[PDB]
Amino acid sequence: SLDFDFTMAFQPIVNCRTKEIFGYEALVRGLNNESAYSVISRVNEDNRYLFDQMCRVKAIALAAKLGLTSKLSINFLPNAIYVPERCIRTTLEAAKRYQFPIENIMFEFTEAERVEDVNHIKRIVEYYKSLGFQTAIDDFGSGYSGLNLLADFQTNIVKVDMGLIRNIHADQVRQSIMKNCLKLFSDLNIQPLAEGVESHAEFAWLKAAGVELMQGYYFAKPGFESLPSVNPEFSEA
Amino acid sequence: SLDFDFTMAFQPIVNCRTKEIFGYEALVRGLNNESAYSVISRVNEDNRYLFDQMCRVKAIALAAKLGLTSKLSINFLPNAIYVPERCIRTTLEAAKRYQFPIENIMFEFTEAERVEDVNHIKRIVEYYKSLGFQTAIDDFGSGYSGLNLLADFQTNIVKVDMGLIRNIHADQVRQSIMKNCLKLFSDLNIQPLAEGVESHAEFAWLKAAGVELMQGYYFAKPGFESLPSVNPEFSEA
Ligand SMILES: O=c1nc[nH]c2c1ncn2[C@@H]1O[C@H]2COP(=O)(O)O[C@@H]3[C@H](O)[C@H](n4cnc5c(=O)nc[nH]c54)O[C@@H]3COP(=O)(O)O[C@@H]2[C@@H]1O
Ligand SMILES: O=c1nc[nH]c2c1ncn2[C@@H]1O[C@H]2COP(=O)(O)O[C@@H]3[C@H](O)[C@H](n4cnc5c(=O)nc[nH]c54)O[C@@H]3COP(=O)(O)O[C@@H]2[C@@H]1O
Ligand SMILES: [Ca+2]
Ligand SMILES: [Ca+2]
Ligand SMILES: [Ca+2]
Ligand SMILES: [Ca+2]
Repeated sequence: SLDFDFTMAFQPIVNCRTKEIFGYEALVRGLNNESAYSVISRVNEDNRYLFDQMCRVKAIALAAKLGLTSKLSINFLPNAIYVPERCIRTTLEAAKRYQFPIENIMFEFTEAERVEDVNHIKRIVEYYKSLGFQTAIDDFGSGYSGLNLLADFQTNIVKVDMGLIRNIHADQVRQSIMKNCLKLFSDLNIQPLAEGVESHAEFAWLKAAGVELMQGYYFAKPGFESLPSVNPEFSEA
Repeated sequence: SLDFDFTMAFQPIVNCRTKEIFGYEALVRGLNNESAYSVISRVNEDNRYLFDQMCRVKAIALAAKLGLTSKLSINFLPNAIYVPERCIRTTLEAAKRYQFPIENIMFEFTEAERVEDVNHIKRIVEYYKSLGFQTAIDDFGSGYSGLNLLADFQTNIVKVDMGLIRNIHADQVRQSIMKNCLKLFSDLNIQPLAEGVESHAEFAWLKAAGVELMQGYYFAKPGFESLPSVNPEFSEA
């Protein structure tokens, strides 16, 4: 091992149908709640492996210590894809010691560099799948993560990038994109998740369109080393 | 200025509904028909502007020389910096001197790098549209160019990346992507173009799916300094 230290924040994912917590996304934070990028910008090429392992262990240990009983979603470091199909060992043992079933752990994948890897990320997604992990395509529709990923493999979940959601209630173009992507997701039996929801107007539009899993400041900011509670305003029913 | 020289190849775009030629895409070649990548890899940052200009004029002058009477589609260099809206003068002047109507010239845009200065490509696209040029999103559904582009601006055409077309007659995931993307394109009144069509089987499925404009080796490989004719096999089927 370790060169610098950091901890985790947690942001709830809500099932807007049932009003229950689907899970929490783990997000790296500095020890004084500094930004994730501030932490990751300290990550270089010799850091990729060890930082990735600390990330998984810190999130799992803190989720366990906090008593999380729903799912834990961890960001997969995108350039940690050096084909080491046994470096998942550190993860499985971390889950064992913390009595956290692998099936309650979801890994979020993003393409970060255009170099039509697919098979490279696909080998990982299907391998993680074979171990019992849940998987998600993250930032779908943010330029990098796109249809090319969905053509060669399908995850349990697709997190729609928040740029596509912003002000969707007033944006007929964004409205058409989402409707046809939801029909696509349903055709591929993939569960959608609307990310970055900021206002009642977005949430209300996303919910009528059929999105159940949602995430964003409207429900709760991330909580430093905590499991935030959810705004009761949406859950009025 | 320039340091090296090059010329153009041309590949027909067919409208399978009208069975007519839509136009040709210009594709860079070495002076002895070397590959586009071999030529383009010679471009650095002090080359970008002048090479981008040389490309446009050579395509317009040679299409004129060859007697091209349909549309001319020119690849917009993805790293064509923050060029002001007055470097378009060279383009307009070449079109005029060669009596090539501006409305018969289409520019193809790809995202490449930096995912969030999509407001910049929007300014360029809307500026070119205002002058009368046709515009297209190239490589749609591959690594870089995706839904984020369609969310903030709409071009005349979207060229669906050939990775999504390959084997589409037998690939239910790809069939699902295209089906839902065609309905999206139609909602945005965007004309789709299926790129890289290689077999009768692919062409037949895309055509039954409603695609009119297509491009690929099935119809004709690019012609060095020439305008290829198109395989009569599609004009029957
Ligand atoms: O309503 C909202 N309106 C606006 N913004 C909202 C709303 N709701 C949430 N957000 C925000 O969405 C981001 C998290 O989602 P994302 O994964 O797409 O972004 C990246 C990526 O994950 C990476 N990263 C982070 N941690 C790790 C890690 O442990 N291992 C590997 N990579 C890691 O750096 C993240 C950006 O840093 P963050 O600031 O920490 O988080 C933001 C913030 O919470
Ligand atoms: O059925 C098929 N099966 C298989 N392959 C098929 C089929 N049909 C077509 N092809 C191929 O598809 C590509 C053309 O389209 P694309 O734009 O996506 O490709 C890039 C890019 O645009 C850029 N480039 C090229 N010229 C310029 C330029 O003037 N200014 C700026 N950038 C320029 O380098 C191009 C690659 O060079 P190429 O090898 O010549 O072209 C290929 C080839 O012909
Ligand atoms: Ca994420
Ligand atoms: Ca995300
Ligand atoms: Ca092109
Ligand atoms: Ca292309």
